[PDB]
Formats: sequence, C-alpha cells, structure tokens
Amino acid sequence: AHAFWSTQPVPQTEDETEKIVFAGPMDEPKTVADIPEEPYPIASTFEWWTPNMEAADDIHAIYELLRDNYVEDDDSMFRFNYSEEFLQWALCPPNYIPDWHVAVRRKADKKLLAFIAGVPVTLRMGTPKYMKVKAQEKGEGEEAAKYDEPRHICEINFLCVHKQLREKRLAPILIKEATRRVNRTNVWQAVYTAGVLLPTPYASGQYFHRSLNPEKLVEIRFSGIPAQYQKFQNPMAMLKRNYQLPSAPKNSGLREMKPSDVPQVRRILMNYLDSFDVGPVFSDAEISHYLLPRDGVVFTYVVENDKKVTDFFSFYRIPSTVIGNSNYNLLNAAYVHYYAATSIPLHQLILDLLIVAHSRGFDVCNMVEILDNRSFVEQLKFGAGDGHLRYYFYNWAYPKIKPSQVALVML
Ligand SMILES: CCCCCCCCCCCCCC(=O)SCCNC(=O)CCNC(=O)[C@H](O)C(C)(C)COP(=O)(O)OP(=O)(O)OC[C@H]1O[C@@H](n2cnc3c(N)ncnc32)[C@H](O)[C@@H]1OP(=O)(O)O
Ligand SMILES: CCOC(=O)CN1C(=O)COc2ccccc21
Repeated sequence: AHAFWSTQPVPQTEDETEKIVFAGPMDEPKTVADIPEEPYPIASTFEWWTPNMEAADDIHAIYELLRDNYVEDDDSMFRFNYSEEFLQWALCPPNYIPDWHVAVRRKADKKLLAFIAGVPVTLRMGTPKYMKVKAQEKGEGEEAAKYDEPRHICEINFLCVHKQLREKRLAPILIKEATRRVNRTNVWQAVYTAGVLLPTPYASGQYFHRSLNPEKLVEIRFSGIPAQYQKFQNPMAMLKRNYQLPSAPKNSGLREMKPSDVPQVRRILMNYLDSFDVGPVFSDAEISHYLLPRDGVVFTYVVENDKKVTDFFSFYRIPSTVIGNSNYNLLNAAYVHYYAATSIPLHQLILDLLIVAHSRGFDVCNMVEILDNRSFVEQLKFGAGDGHLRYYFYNWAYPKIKPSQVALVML
C-alpha cells in the first residue's frame, strides 16, 4: 500500500507507465473555481506559513530546517547543507509565486516543522521522439503531438519534515496543500525528483562522482582506497596522482560568463536542449538568473573566440555536513549544471569544468547521467555511486524514457 499515493493522479505501477504511449494529463479537467480557497485543515497546534524568501530571517529558518533534517546519503554519513544564498537563488527565480512556498510551523513558538517548495518552470514534455515514430507507423500523429507546446508547470523541490515529526503522515498533507496552492494558479502538472522510489518514475539514472581532492574524500569516508592501491607502496600518493588536474583551464579564451553573454548562451543552450524529450525552455531573464555567476552558489564559464561565444559550462555548489567526523566539517561538492558545446568535444569542455572546480577548492564533482553526461564518464574518471535519481511527473501520463533523454537539471 501507498495509502497516500494511490489517491493521487500518477501512474500506479511499472506495468502502467510501460504501456503508456502518448503524453497527456491523468485527471479530470478542472478549473480554479473547483479548488477550495481555504488552506487544507491541520492540527490546531500547527499552522501554515508562507515564508518571505526576500527576508534573511525566513530564509534562515528554512536553512536551519534543511541543514538539520534534509536529505542524507543511505549510510547517514553526509547531509545536504544548501547555503542561504543558494536557497534565495533556487526559490526565487523570475516570476516566482511566493504562495508556492509552503511551510508548517507550530503555533506556540513558531518553530518551523516542515517545508515544500514549488517554482515555475516552462517545460517541453510532449510525447518522446521514438514514440512519435510508432505514431506514424499507426496514423496517430495528431494524438501524439497534442501537448508539444512547452507547458507552464510547477517544479517541486525541498520537501522536508523535521526529524521529530516523521512517520506521522505529515508530508502527504504538505503535498495536498502545495497541489492546492498551485491548482489555484491554474497549473495542473508538476515535475520532481526523489532519491527514493515512488509511483512512478518516467526516468531514472545513476549518480556519478569525480574525486577532486581524494585525500579529504578518503579521510571522511566518502571514498575508500580501492583494494588495488594496497598492492602499491604509499597508496595515497598513487590516488592523489591518478586524480591530479592541471592548475589552469586548457581552452584559451575560457572566462566567466557576463551579462552581455546572455542571448548567446540562451541560444546555444536551447538548440542543444531542444534535442531531448524532456527539457526546460528559458527566457533571457531565466538564463541570467540560473547561469550568471554568484559567489559561492553558481559558477559559469563560456568559451569565446572572435568575440563569439561557442561553448559554455556551469556548476553549482552544495556543501554537505560530514555527520560523523571531528577532523572535517564539510564536503565541498560541485554539481554539473547546464552546458553546451559546439566547437569542441564535450569531454574537453568538462575537463576545464573539473579544473576550475578543483582550483576553487571543491572536493568532488557530482552528476546524474542526464544529458550527454554519460559521454564523458570514462575519460574524466567519474565513477557511479550508490542509488538513483528518479524523475516524476504529477498528473501527466508519460512513457518510460532513458535518462539521456532528460534535460532537466534539478537543484
Ligand atoms: C500540480 C501541482 C502538484 C504539486 C505537487 C506535486 C507532488 C510533489 C511530490 C513531492 C516531491 C518531493 C521531492 C523531494 O523534495 S525529494 C527529497 C525528499 N526529502 C527528504 O528526503 C528529506 C529527509 N526526509 C524527510 O524530510 C521525510 O522523510 C519526508 C518529507 C521525505 C517524508 O516524510 P515522512 O518520512 O515523515 O513520511 P510521512 O509519514 O510524513 O508520509 C508518508 C508518505 O510520504 C511518501 N514519501 C516519502 N518520501 C517521499 C518523497 N521524497 N517524495 C514524495 N513522497 C514521499 C511515502 O511514500 C508515504 O506515502 P504512501 O506510500 O503511504 O502513499
Ligand atoms: C554519497 C553521496 O554524498 C554526496 O555526494 C552528498 N550528498 C548528501 O550529502 C546528501 O545525500 C546525497 C544524495 C544524493 C547525492 C548526493 C548526496
């Protein structure tokens, strides 16, 4: 039993989403008028709260909750520690709906107890490409293309319930209130990812990791020395040696992105992203927002030659609490953001990504095998990790697609 998710407009089994052919909603059509206006009911010792994410103090309250109760690895060794500046960036993109930030706090003391966030995204989510072959083979093309327009939908992230309130059916309530807040905005779909398995992903992929500073990584037990460095002399010298990287970017005319680069970056990004079944459409302002550099949060580099931007790469920082350990406090991880390459092999672009990230003192580079990510795993010495990021839609029938057919990076 999924007592909550069986009541929801998502596919219920693997046997379902295997036999789904066309993209489209699950539910009855409805209207804003059908949606209660009053927040969902809750125990009287609690209340709903809309944080103002342009207030240091609301942001901080969310920051503390996540720092202490947000996602942990399987082995309870590391926990995400999204910075404050990062939460402002992630939760307040252009035309964000403040109302989609849903928090529950105790009435008495106003201790924040749970949080879920929605942000707007414009997403291509019509029938995949392969499934549109099938639909010419069968004369069903107009059914298949029905919902090809980019849709303005909700991107849910940051679900979190305080450690003390777990197993108390509090996250379903959170999800119904967000659903409601977003329905009242005349939005009927959402996209979200989970480390865990839910009904029912349309795509799933491995996480990959790339040692930048293996000495710390072994120290904090993020990595072990693999059993074959024992047969060596000073094992940690070999390890350091294997993951060593140039001090400086290899592509001449790599430099940080600037505001004047926005249109060019947008363009080559959209042409690249367009070639995936599921992917975001960004306007200029979204491009400025998600990709212009911010100290400690997001780092973006472009390749210019002949005052011509031909390639870009970007990554964002999420530091993680090292949960055991007295020696070290934080894991300083970089995550491969969007990129696009037109003048150079992608592995050569992303190598400079690793170089920059290492010289800025990051410990590790992380990704999921979305995009053409898989195409540089071997040469750049990434290794698969434990677990899988799953991608899900709410109220949207979608066939199972490969993860290299997904172009949405989830913060
Ligand atoms: C159109 C508008 C739509 C907008 C909304 C779209 C949907 C948004 C969907 C949300 C996308 C979030 C994406 C992310 O942010 S993924 C990150 C999720 N957060 C964490 O992992 C942080 C650490 N963990 C926690 O804070 C809690 O364990 C959470 C909050 C995860 C569950 O709290 P708790 O452990 O106290 O459980 P409960 O007793 O209250 O509730 C039990 C029910 O919750 C179902 N559950 C467990 N984990 C997840 C999960 N990650 N997504 C969705 N559902 C989940 C579970 O199957 C069970 O239901 P059912 O099997 O009985 O049916
Ligand atoms: C062994 C993974 O450690 C991390 O890279 C950091 N991390 C966290 O701290 C929280 O749990 C995660 C889940 C999925 C991806 C990354 C992380």
